[PDB]
Amino acid sequence: SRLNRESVIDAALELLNETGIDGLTTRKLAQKLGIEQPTLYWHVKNKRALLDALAVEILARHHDYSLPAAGESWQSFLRNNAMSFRRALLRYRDGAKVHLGTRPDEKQYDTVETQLRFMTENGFSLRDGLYAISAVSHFTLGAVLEQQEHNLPPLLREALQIMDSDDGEQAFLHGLESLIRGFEVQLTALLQIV
Amino acid sequence: SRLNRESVIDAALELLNETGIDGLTTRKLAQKLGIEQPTLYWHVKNKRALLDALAVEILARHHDYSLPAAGESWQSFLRNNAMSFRRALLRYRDGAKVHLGTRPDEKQYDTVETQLRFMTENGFSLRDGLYAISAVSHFTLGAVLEQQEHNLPPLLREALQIMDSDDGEQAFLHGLESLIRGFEVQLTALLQIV
Repeated sequence: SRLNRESVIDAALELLNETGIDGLTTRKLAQKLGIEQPTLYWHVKNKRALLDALAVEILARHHDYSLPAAGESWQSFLRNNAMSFRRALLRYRDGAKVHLGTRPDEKQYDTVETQLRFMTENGFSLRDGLYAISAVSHFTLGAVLEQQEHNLPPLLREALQIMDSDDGEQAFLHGLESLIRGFEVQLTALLQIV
Repeated sequence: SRLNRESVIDAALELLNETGIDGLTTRKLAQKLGIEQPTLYWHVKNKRALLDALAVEILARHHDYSLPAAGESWQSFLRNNAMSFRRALLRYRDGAKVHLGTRPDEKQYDTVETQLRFMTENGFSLRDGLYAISAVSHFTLGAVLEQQEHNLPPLLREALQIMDSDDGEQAFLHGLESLIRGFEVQLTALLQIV
């Protein structure tokens, strides 16, 4: 009903959009829900617990492309996986920061495992496959963060105007392709001086 | 002497390491300096002003490879530039977060301009050159952030052990190379279906 995981999180995500990750207090959460702080405490011990639940919920609820489809190329996977992660992180104010601050839940563990098994199955060593998975996450996280926080040099007047027109998807997608291709030339490289 | 840009910043960076970007208050800064809050206020109007000064100072003081060397390849530049940015951001607790939250200073503007002029001079369109500069920054920022904030699946026991041994430099450098190579195949691509 009013106080159970379901509503507590719905209300939390909603509150998150209203005041950001910093303005988010168990105090104001209690008020939004319309209950006394100790009633809330019983269900949510503190902000850390709250954020932890929001992070996994943000992903589960919106990172629909967390795991690959049988018969899909690793390139398509990493690409689609990165887009879904970005969109998921962008759905909520400070989403990226909420993610960044949470220690990976076991839901994420079986997820990474699968993805990693996938990469290895594509001729990727555990090391390089993990590196790839990480480079993609790192780059996606950095892009979303930059995007969520946000006299003139001539060239920049032009460059800037390309950032000021689109919402940063193009630049991300382009960078994404360059990232993926870097892995391609690496995989196909084997024991060569590539 | 005690209250001037010099010391105020030295003390701020030092305080930053002690309590992070969140624990950093003008109140505790005043106390560290040994003065009354209004005395401080005269020199630093607020936390935002403080952070702004710390961001540029963090970069100027430690991002020694901000601009290219005459006769250097764009690959070498982006690589060295990314490493210097990462090291700079890692010098101080929450360095990446301090950077993320600051609107680019004009020092950064002439810097980006130059770098952008460099890329164009290497056959890079303003668009793609900016994309490259951004992908590198985005990825570097994401890596440092992940690094600054931080039952077991079989494969992950191995993968994890490669993260748990090194400090994340290898994974970054590897990802960096894959990023740069993606740009190479793009530049050399021209009007081709690459």
